[PDB]
Amino acid sequence: APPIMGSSVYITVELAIAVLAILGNVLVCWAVWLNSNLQNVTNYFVVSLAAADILVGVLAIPFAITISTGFCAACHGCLFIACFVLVLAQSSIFSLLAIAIDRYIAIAIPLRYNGLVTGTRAAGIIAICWVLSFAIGLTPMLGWNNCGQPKEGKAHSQGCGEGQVACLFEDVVPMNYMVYFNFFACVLVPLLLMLGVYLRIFAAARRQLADLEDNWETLNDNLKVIEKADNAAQVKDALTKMRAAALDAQKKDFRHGFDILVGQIDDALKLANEGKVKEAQAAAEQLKTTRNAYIQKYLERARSTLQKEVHAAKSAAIIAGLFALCWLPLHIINCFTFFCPDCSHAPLWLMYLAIVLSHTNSVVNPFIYAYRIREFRQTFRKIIRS
Ligand SMILES: CC(C)CCC[C@@H](C)[C@H]1CC[C@H]2[C@@H]3CC=C4C[C@@H](O)CC[C@]4(C)[C@H]3CC[C@]12C
Ligand SMILES: CC(C)CCC[C@@H](C)[C@H]1CC[C@H]2[C@@H]3CC=C4C[C@@H](O)CC[C@]4(C)[C@H]3CC[C@]12C
Ligand SMILES: CC(C)CCC[C@@H](C)[C@H]1CC[C@H]2[C@@H]3CC=C4C[C@@H](O)CC[C@]4(C)[C@H]3CC[C@]12C
Ligand SMILES: CCn1c(=O)c2c(nc(/C=C/c3ccc(OC)c(OC)c3)n2C)n(CC)c1=O
Ligand SMILES: CCCCCCCC/C=C/CCCCCCCC(=O)O
Ligand SMILES: CCCCCCCC/C=C\CCCCCCCC(=O)O
Ligand code: NA
Repeated sequence: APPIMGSSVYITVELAIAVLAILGNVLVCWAVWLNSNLQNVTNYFVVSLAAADILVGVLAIPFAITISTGFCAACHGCLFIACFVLVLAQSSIFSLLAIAIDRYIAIAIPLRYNGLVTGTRAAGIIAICWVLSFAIGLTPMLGWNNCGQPKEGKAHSQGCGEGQVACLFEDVVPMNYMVYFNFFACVLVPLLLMLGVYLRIFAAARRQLADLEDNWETLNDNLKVIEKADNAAQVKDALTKMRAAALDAQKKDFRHGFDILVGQIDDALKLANEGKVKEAQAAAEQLKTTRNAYIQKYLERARSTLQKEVHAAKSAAIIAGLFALCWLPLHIINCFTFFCPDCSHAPLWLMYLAIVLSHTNSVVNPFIYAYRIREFRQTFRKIIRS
C-alpha cells in the first residue's frame, strides 16, 4: 500500500498527542505559577518535567514526523533531529530521580529538609541536569554516529545530493549507543535507582508508623502496670520507662502537652522513690487526662502527616512507573534489533506504535496530578472555569 496512507495515520496520531501534551503541561506550569500552595521544591522538578513534555509536543514530535519521511539531509543535521528527543527523555529521568530523592529526604530527615532542600539549590540542580541532558542526548553528535558510513545506495535512490543521507533514525544513530549507553546506562540504571529510593521511602514510612503505634501502646501498657503494681519499685520501673519514651517522642499545644506529660511523670516518680505507692499511682492516673487531651491529638496528626507522605510518594512513583511503561517497549525493540541480528526487524507498524506510546508519556502526568493531588485538581478547575 502507498506509504503515505500508513504515514498519514502515524502523523495524525502524533499531532493529536502533541496537542494534548502541550495543553496539559502548560496547565501544570500555569497552576504552579498561580498557586502559592504549589510553589515548593518538589514542584519545581514537576515544572521541569512539564517543560520537557511541552517540548516533546513542540519539537520532538515534529522532529519524529520529519525523520519518518527519510528526507534528504546533511547527516549531522539529521542526527540533531534524531537525538533531540533523547535530551528531553534524559531531562525527564533526572527530574523523576530528583522528585524521588526529595521525597526521601522529606520522610527520612524532615527536621533538616527545609534547610537542606531550598528553591535556589533546586533551580541550580535543574540547570545542571538540563546541561547534562544535552550532553548525554547529543553524544552521537560528538562522533558516536553512523555519518562516517552513509548508506549511499539509499541516498542515490532518493536523489539526495552530495554529502546527504536519507534521514532515518536507525541509519544515523548507532544501536550500540541506543542500547548500552542510552538504555542500560542512562535509563535503566536511573530507573532502578528510583525503584530503590521508593522502596526506602515506603519502608521508612512503614517503620515510622509502626513506631508511633508502639509508643502509644507502650504508654498505655505501662499505665496498666502502674495501676496493678503492688510496690513502689514496680511503679518506679514503669515510670522510668515512660519518661524515656516521652522525651523520645518530644524530639505549642503539643509542647505544652509533652511538658505536662513529663512533669506528671516526674511528680509520680518522686512519690514512687519515696515509697508512696498509692500516692504515686494516683499521680500516674493524672496522665490519662494529658494523654486524652494532648498526646492522642499529636499521634493522630503525626499519623495523618505520614499517611499524606505515603500518598504523595505513591503519586510520584506512579509517574515514574508510567514513564517506564511508555518507554520500555521502544527500548526493548532496540534490544531485539541490536542483540538478535538473526531475528527479522520489528515491523514498521510496531515501530510506529512504540514511538507513539513513548510520546503518550508526555500526555499522562497532568492527569495523574488531577486525579491524585487535590491542590492541583482544584487549581486546574479554577483555571478552566475562569
Ligand atoms: C528555538 C527553536 C524553536 C529552534 C528550532 C530550530 C530547528 C527546527 C532547526 C535547528 C537545526 C536545524 C537542522 C540543521 C541542519 C539540517 C540539515 C539540512 O540538510 C536539512 C535540515 C536540517 C535537518 C535542519 C532542520 C531544522 C533544524 C532542526
Ligand atoms: C510491560 C511492557 C514494558 C512489555 C512490552 C514488551 C514488548 C515490547 C515485546 C514483547 C514481545 C516482543 C516481540 C517478540 C518477537 C519479535 C520478533 C522479532 O523478529 C523482532 C522483535 C519482536 C517483534 C519483539 C518486539 C518486542 C516485543 C513486542
Ligand atoms: C524491565 C527491566 C528489568 C529491563 C528490561 C529487560 C530487558 C533489558 C530484557 C527483557 C527481555 C530481553 C530480550 C529477550 C530476548 C532476546 C532475544 C535474544 O536473541 C537476544 C537478547 C534479547 C533481545 C533480550 C535482550 C534483553 C531484554 C530486552
Ligand atoms: C527513543 C528514541 N527513538 C528510537 O529509539 C527510535 C525512533 N525511531 C526509531 C525507528 C524508526 C524506524 C525504523 C525502521 C523504519 O523503516 C524500516 C522506519 O521508517 C520510518 C522507522 N527508533 C529505533 N525514535 C523516533 C524518532 C525515537 O525517538
Ligand atoms: C557526557 C556526560 C559527562 C559529563 C561530565 C562533566 C562533569 C560535570 C560536572 C558536574 C557539575 C556538578 C556541580 C558543578 C557546579 C558547582 C556547584 C557550586 O558552585 O556550588
Ligand atoms: C502542535 C504540533 C505542531 C506541529 C507544527 C509543524 C507541523 C508539521 C510537522 C513537521 C513537518 C515535517 C515536514 C516533513 C519533512 C519534509 C518531507 C520531505 O521532504 O520528504
Ligand atoms: Na517526559
